[PDB]
Amino acid sequence: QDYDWHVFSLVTTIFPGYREFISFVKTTVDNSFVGWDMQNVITLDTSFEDAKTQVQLKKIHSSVILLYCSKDEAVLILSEARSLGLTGYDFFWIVPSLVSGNTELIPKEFPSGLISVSYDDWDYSLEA
Amino acid sequence: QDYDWHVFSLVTTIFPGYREFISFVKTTVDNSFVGWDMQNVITLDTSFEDAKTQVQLKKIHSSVILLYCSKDEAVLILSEARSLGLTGYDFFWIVPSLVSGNTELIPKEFPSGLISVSYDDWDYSLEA
Repeated sequence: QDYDWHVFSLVTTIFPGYREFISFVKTTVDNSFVGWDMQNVITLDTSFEDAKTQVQLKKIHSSVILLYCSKDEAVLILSEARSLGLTGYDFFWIVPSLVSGNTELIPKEFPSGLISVSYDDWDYSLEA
Repeated sequence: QDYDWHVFSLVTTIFPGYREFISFVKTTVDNSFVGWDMQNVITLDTSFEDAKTQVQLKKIHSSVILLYCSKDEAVLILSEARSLGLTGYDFFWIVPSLVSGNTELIPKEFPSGLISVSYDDWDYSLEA
């Protein structure tokens, strides 16, 4: 909301905790007066099968995607979607802290520039 | 245009007459006022194994597809394209003669519903 991006479409794999995430994001959108244009949600029933996953990825007319999945699953999904043109100078992915794993293991399927919140690690030294 | 589809792509391959085919198509498109939407011109000519074919196949998103190939080239292209999903229930292929033979010798991998035009032999007999 702080950048005036009131439109998004999120895609979720079948990973523990998707129910709470989906329910919360559904409860917060309609209890807010910002006026979100929350578009279709996508749940990949079969992973990397392209039966319905491919058409599901194709039917994304928005620009901001709230992907939530595991690290390997996220890498695979980004690699698949890069060759579909869903990445560019205006294509904003945001992922939960789980995807933000190791601080020195950036894969080759990660586009240069993406936003993911995480717990403080650079500051708040262990002794403190 | 009689069915009012207008938007279409022009995926093809390397074969004699392809260049004049493309140029004539473009000139005929431009020299009228009905407003055809011209986009997604694909002229893959680098075998069928590299990433250029994959990205070219993924880029198209229209429902009207016009192909032009030579027999086995067309069948191989269609066998590759079916695995992407462009062969759903709302897509058309209007291949020009080429894969028509002189009988009902369609290849087994030709799915169904292929629109085509050809010379008449049943309303015109050799005796006439």
